[PDB]
Amino acid sequence: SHCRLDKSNFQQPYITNRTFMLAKEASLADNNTDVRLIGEKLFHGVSMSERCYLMKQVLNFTLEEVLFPQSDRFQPYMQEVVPFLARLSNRLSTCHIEGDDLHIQRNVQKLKDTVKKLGESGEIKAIGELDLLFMSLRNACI
Amino acid sequence: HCRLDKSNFQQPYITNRTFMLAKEASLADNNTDVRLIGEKLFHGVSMSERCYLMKQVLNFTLEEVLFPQSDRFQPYMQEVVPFLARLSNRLSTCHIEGDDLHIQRNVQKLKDTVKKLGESGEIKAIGELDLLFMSLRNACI
Repeated sequence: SHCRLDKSNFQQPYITNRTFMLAKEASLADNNTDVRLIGEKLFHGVSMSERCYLMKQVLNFTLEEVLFPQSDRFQPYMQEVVPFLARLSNRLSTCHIEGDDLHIQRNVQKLKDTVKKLGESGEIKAIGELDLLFMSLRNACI
Repeated sequence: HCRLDKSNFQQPYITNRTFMLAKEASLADNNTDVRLIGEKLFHGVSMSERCYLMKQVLNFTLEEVLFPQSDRFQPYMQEVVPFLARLSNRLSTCHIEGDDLHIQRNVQKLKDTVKKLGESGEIKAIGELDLLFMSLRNACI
């Protein structure tokens, strides 16, 4: 199936506010001012029709290796945002692209590598960038 | 430098109305069409430059989009614009250290997209006012 998310997923003020507030709080705990996770490099070579699928991979990675491990932290917003993002992941579940995703895998791997290079603060940074994740999912999938 | 007091964003009513205004305008905008506010807007922009970046976007949107559409999208527009104008007023002349070229270039892209699309460009911009509001908050508080 084609990866996509109705725009209504990103137009509700309550959860959108919680998401941005969680990002702000985490960013205040992130001192890595030299690294950006969601940016040009992540999308390099990815065509518009594959962006949502790319974001699906970034989302699932962020859920499994960042948000879940940090799920009991950044209370109480974390506990409201995680279920929201997980539902989006579930909606995208198993959707795919009809083309080769080798370039997408490489771009995601670099993001994963960057988070590990940063260690714990890598996870903190990812949470601090939930605002960019939110906007990237919306922009690539609606 | 650019910054805004937390109090300025502790407005649940206006937040909800901003999202309603964005939803309404979004109805007339093709969702799968090009976007305006996103990661690309922040390309090469440090965290300390974000509020200044959003200030540019906020002012462009107010003067080139909202004011011109100030009589449409009632009754949402009539409440949101005054609020956004106040914030613009608060950010008066606040700026950054040296060389904002990368910032202006990123903003130029958003501006070109809106202008090339004419009226539809304005509608698209209003449809993304929710992202503008949230981005401004996180970049300036």
